[PDB]
Amino acid sequence: PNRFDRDRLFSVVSRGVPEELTGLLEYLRRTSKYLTDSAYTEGSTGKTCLMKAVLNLQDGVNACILPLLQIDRDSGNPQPLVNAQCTDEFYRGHSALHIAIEKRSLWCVKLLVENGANVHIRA
Repeated sequence: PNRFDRDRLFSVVSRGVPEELTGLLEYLRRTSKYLTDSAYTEGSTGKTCLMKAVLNLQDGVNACILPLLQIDRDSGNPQPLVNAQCTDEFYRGHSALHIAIEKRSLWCVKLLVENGANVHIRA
């Protein structure tokens, strides 16, 4: 259960179950590797865990988002996983807050802005 990778975490945040998020703390604190690193993001576009979480929402709920935010800012880079956007030429600049606005969900917009989110982000 200690072994962690992109596919497991993406599936977990897709389902939307917070009970499976336990364990990331120890793995990240033992590898001293931030989730914002290119390793945990898709190499082609640059999609991160939040984008995967928001693109699939069950009648406007995703309970994994908030715990993901705490495990973000508890140990993160000076721009913790909320100021990071896509890197491909086609979706360059596109951040998670743009997804939140596009999905017409004000709750996740509040969650993203209340934990720090650049409201400019020129896509």
